[PDB]
Amino acid sequence: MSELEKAMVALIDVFHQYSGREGDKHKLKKSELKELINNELSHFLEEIKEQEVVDKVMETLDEDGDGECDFQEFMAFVSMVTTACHEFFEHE
Amino acid sequence: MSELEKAMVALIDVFHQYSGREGDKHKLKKSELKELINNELSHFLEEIKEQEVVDKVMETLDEDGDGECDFQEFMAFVSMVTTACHEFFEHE
Repeated sequence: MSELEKAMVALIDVFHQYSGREGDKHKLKKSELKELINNELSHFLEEIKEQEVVDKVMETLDEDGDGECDFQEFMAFVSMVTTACHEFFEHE
Repeated sequence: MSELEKAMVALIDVFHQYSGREGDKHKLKKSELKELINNELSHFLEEIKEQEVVDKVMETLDEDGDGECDFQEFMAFVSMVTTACHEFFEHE
């Protein structure tokens, strides 16, 4: 019930919004996952510095090597890109 | 600016709320991280089923083996516990 829970459920709210047309399976492809980064991580793109960290992400996604990326892989790639900005707390 | 961004910043808002007394370093200990699970993941605890997945988490945290857990390790342990409930979308 804390403010965080409100946002925890939101994450599902938005992850389902994109995959609500069928949701038949429970897997996401890198090609569609990237597009999600273009409209979901485009705002933080300004507050980043280790451009070389994001550079390896766009190469790690393109190098899915698995044919299908699950939600666990989305919560990780989302963290690296967010944590990529060392000391994000210093918002300025 | 999407509803998700609002929650992305919230995550930082709450992660900083606990570590605002000093924030001198940027590391979190497992002993204090666990306590965060007791007041941050206690709500979803009801919507879980793979009790054996959470069981290994409480053992993985206690087995930090690293002396200090960073924020990247918190976004991962938080995902497994959340994703532990296979098909969380089926909220009922």
